[PDB]
Amino acid sequence: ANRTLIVTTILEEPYVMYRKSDKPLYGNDRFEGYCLDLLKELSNILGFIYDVKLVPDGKYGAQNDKGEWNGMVKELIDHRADLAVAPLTITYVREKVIDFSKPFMTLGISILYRKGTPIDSADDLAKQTKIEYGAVRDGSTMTFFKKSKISTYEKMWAFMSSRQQTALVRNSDEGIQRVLTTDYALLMESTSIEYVTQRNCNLTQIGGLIDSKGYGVGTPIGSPYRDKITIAILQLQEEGKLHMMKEKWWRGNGCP
Ligand SMILES: N[C@@H](CCC(=O)O)C(=O)O
Repeated sequence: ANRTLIVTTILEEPYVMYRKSDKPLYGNDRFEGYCLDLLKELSNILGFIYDVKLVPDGKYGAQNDKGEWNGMVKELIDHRADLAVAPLTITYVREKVIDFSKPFMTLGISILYRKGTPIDSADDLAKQTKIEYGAVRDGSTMTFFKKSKISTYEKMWAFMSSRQQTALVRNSDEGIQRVLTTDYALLMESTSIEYVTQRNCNLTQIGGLIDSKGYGVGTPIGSPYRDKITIAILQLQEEGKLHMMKEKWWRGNGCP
């Protein structure tokens, strides 16, 4: 039998979530969401079973001062996992160190805040001094600001970096709590904003999308699965299955 593939992933609504049950769940049965459905589809097409393992450090992945990576990216580089099936953003810096599939979903960074302010854009947000802002530590939004040569974004990075202890949150859930409970705006991917703002009517997107990019399945460089995965993703795309999966996990339809 084909060796069981090790899948690195991360908890993120509605991509990967704990299933609610009144009875014990083990292994993969503990999880549900868009990425679990994607895995079910991909594994059918490619002919494997798999073992879902949450990334031990709970990070997506970024490189430090010394050039060392962490998170799911590190798991792939170190061949601790065969695949990363998660909302893993396809970026230039990452693509140099792992092999991504073609994208299964598109998105862009935008702003999540409460309602009622005159802040209408990143420019507004960077200029004002009332509201703090940041991003998930060691994810692609953080790295976007870190690498930016756009003046407003350079300022925003200097600010986030200066206030890193507080401004850079552990995960999206903690960032949402910080938005709700303090004067803080979260720089968050638009698909995640879409999800949360249709469920919590106290939240809103501010401004438009600041960039445009995709989520892809990650594999270690040289993986024999990456191209097979790309082909499977395109099949699912063309068959309308990716669209259906998005409708299943995002619907409805929740706030004015
Ligand atoms: N999808 C991002 C994590 C979320 C974010 O950075 O806003 C990543 O792959 O690193």
